[PDB]
Amino acid sequence: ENAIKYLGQDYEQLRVRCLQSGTLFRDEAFPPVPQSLGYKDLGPNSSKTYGIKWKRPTELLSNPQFIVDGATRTDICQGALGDCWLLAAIASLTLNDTLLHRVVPHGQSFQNGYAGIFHFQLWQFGEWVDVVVDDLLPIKDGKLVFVHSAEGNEFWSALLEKAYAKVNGSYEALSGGSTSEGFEDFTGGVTEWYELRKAPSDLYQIILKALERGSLLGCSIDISSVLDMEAITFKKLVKGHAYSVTGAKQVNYRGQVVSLIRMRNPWGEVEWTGAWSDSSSEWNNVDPYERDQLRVKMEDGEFWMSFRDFMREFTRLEICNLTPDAL
Ligand SMILES: *[C@@](O)(C(=O)NC1CC1)[C@H](C[C@@H]1CCCNC1=O)NC(=O)[C@H](CC1CCCCC1)NC(=O)c1cc2ccccc2o1
Ligand SMILES: [Ca+2]
Ligand SMILES: [Ca+2]
Repeated sequence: ENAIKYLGQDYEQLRVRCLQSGTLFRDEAFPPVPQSLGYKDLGPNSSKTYGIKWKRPTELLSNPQFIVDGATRTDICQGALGDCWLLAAIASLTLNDTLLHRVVPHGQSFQNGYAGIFHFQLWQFGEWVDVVVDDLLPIKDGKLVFVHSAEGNEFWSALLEKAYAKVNGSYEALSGGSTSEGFEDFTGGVTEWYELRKAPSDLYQIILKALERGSLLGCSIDISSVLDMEAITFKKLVKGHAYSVTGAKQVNYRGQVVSLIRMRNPWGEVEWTGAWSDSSSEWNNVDPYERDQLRVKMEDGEFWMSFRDFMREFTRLEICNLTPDAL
């Protein structure tokens, strides 16, 4: 019920100590040094680390905020790191309000009570643990190098990504991964995998129920070989790339009931251009209320597809349920 302290570090104790001492926390466990960034691609002498510096948000802007207009999936915009699986897990997590509020302790701020330390809860090896970080973040050309919010002064997702790097020993360790790991590390649940070509006839209903329960869902397109990793298709889907599944709804359309599914590219941009895409003409033949409820004309990485097209274009689905045997 109460989280174990990762590496014995006590968030409240350290915060109060720094606050009374008039100093900012510096994390001995995960210091702002090259090793923290990485070892090969992000290694000490890699050109990928050119110009990277470590700065706290308070050393960057005037009024840095932890959470702005809520901690939501639009705050998850991938940086220069191969951790799409993890960022898709975070975006999916934001749809489960209870779990989101466990992983991200709200009420942390850069104002009252600030001592340069933040904390997060992660499910690790069968137990919840509390991971602290200092708020030094990798910056290049004045901007965050890795994950960032669409809101430039919002830092909760950057700090959560840093905490996850910390438990993995470096940012580079997060490059290339499996969405199921992030889902489970944020929920304590277990993921079931679906091969779309061989799915049960009621997969759409399974997806609806799972989204309703607050389960976490993701999807992806298989790669044919190494060199079509991250290939962008003609209709602007990305292969070998973790997407969050963020919604589903049936609408009346041309005399039939059509099932739609909504998903989000953790890039926060580059979307499907086919039927039910933000600017597609299908929305012209949908009820004006349902159109207003579902359709958002915004280059934000999130878009709708018909379930038929979803089944045609994507290859895999993952569903991470918290209590799969007790619904
Ligand atoms: C994401 O698409 C991503 O982060 N994209 C932004 C960088 C542009 C990554 C890209 C991947 C990262 C490593 C370097 N080159 C790449 O193409 N894609 C993955 O991480 C991919 C996601 C999974 C999610 C669920 C099934 C589909 C694929 N996973 C891997 O590439 C991967 C996973 C894994 C597990 C163990 C060992 C290696 C390994 O690689
Ligand atoms: Ca926000
Ligand atoms: Ca969109």
